[PDB]
Amino acid sequence: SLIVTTILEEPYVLFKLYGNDRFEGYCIDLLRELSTILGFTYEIRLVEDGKYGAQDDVNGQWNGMVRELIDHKADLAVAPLAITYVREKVIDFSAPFMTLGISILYRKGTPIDSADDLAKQTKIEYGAVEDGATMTFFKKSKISTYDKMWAFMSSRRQSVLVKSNEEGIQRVLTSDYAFLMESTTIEFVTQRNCNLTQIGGLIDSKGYGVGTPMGSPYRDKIGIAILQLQEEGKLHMMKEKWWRC
Amino acid sequence: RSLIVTTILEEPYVLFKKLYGNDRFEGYCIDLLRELSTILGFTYEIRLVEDGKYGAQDQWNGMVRELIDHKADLAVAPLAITYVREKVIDFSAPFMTLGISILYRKGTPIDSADDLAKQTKIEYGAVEDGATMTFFKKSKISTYDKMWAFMSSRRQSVLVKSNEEGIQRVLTSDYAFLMESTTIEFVTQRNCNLTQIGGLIDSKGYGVGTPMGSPYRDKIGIAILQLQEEGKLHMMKEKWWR
Ligand SMILES: C=C(C)[C@H]1CN[C@H](C(=O)O)[C@H]1CC(=O)O
Ligand SMILES: C=C(C)[C@H]1CN[C@H](C(=O)O)[C@H]1CC(=O)O
Ligand code: NA
Ligand code: NA
Repeated sequence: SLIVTTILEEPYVLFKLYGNDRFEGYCIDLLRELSTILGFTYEIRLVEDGKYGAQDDVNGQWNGMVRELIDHKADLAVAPLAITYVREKVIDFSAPFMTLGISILYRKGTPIDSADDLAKQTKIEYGAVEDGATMTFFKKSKISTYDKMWAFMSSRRQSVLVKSNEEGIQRVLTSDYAFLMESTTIEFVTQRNCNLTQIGGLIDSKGYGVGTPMGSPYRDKIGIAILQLQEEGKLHMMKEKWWRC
Repeated sequence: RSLIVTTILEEPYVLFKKLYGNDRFEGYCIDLLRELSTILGFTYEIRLVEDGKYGAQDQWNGMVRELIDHKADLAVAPLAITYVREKVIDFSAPFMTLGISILYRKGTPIDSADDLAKQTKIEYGAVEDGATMTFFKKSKISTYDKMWAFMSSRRQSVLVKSNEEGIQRVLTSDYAFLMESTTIEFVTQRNCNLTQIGGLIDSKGYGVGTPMGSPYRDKIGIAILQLQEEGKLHMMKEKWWR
């Protein structure tokens, strides 16, 4: 039986009881499909510290699901966990089951048109989920524009970084603020808020993948089952199902 | 030890420079190989796959077979990451994302794959035994199953040996070519009378291939992720797609 770590994020994982019946969502459907294909059984556990996976700056310790895998406290991570260089250095990822990018969530009708338009001003504050792949992207970026956006963010950190996608969306809906956010979530959000839009194109390019501890014999099997799910159009069906202004 | 890298000629991924050894070659994949070489600290010799194939099971052939038998350490090419290939070799994280789509002439009523499947006047096909054809052959999706029904009975007349043969087919007859969206994009920039019909029919990536169990898999994956996040892969694509 596999211990599966995960986290609540709509519509990937949400509360529907006891055990695995507690949950539903894209990632739950995916987990089910993989289970069927590979013939394993599993117990789902929500990550204890409510984190995704970042390395702390003072000490070199990892948190979240990543840490969970690193420590072998979980066999798999199934969540909208971005596949990043930093993370890929300490755990293994399956082939991606979803492709996305960082982008801008904002109100419609403004002249803000791209990351650059944001970066060269201070009237409109902007931000990201604290210690998520996105913020980490801006923090590690050596691209002038994004480096400057990180200077701005890090200097105004206390009031422009947030603890969740929902908090950020609320920030956009209750103040002059632009939320650097993952595009799939954006797409989900703008279906439900008619005055929210994606500003500009995709700032980068990444995938969501299943996480395994480094050197896990399940990374490959899982990657293969995911590839299969993609080829037979299952993942697209799960997308339509969970995403359907 | 210098690594042996298997690849294959395909514009603009790998082409003969207009020389000896690695100097003979240029392209997006050669640039990529150079970046990987710098990041991971290795030297290499580039070799074109003898049988000139990517990799299909009849026994495997092409670059996949080269990897399986340890005749090469890496495959760097526009090699689609697929279920069937992944069961026998290891792919790095993808350096490019794409999908099967349709290359056809402009100005027709054809707007989708289903538009092709439901008629017979316009013929259509794909590279034989490549990832695209294999996609259709194995598909349970009604439209794609029908297109495959069409194609398998006409294997000799609608299937081609290369993207190039397919493009000339599109240009010289009433024919639609099922092809990879990145190559379609490369092509529609040089023949303004050609176009993509519809959107992407599936989703896949190209990855660097390594023999199953190779310790280079992870390091290469990490380098590709690094290249992606600093914008280098995108710059390489802009460079070669214009
Ligand atoms: C839901 C948030 C906290 C997570 C989900 N994916 C990103 C991650 O893998 O860290 C984070 C969002 C982001 O940073 O844009
Ligand atoms: C150049 C062609 C023969 C290759 C390239 N990628 C696909 C592959 O990985 O097999 C093939 C094309 C295709 O199948 O549409
Ligand atoms: Na890893
Ligand atoms: Na594999």
